[PDB]
Amino acid sequence: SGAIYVGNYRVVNRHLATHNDWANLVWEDSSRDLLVSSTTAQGCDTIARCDCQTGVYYCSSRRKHYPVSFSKPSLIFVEASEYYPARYQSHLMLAVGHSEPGDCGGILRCQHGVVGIVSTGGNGLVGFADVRDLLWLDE
Ligand SMILES: COc1ccc(S(C)(=O)=O)cc1NC(=O)N1CCC[C@H](C(N)=O)C1
Ligand SMILES: [Zn+2]
Repeated sequence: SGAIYVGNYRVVNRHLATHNDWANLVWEDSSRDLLVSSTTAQGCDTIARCDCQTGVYYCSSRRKHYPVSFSKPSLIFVEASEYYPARYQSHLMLAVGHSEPGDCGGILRCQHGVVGIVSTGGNGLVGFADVRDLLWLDE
């Protein structure tokens, strides 16, 4: 679990969005596993606007932060789950690191701010949904 809070927006994994997120929907994209909902309270997370390929992510299944080197956002094949059929997920960045399904939502950050959130994983792999291209999150 986990979300990004910026301006009057809440960014979460689409597969973990609540009834309240859908009732206050701003934008969603199944191909990216992202959903954005509106908030009444102001948020203070900063979104990175950069091309960093290194950062630190929060891993809730270990209660720890780990440094990672990750690939540039791309279309990556993701096996079927209870949430989606087998498909290419877009804007996904992979790295070597520990992740379990419940780790989705953990923030990936570089020195410029929030890069994305955990969205996929594998055996010794962790995948992050990029949010740096969503320029409208800042206006
Ligand atoms: C952090 O997630 C995992 C971590 C580890 C593994 S495993 C035990 O196969 O190594 C599997 C996963 N599960 C995972 O990638 N997804 C399930 C939830 C929806 C995700 C999506 N964006 O399509 C896909
Ligand atoms: Zn950066």
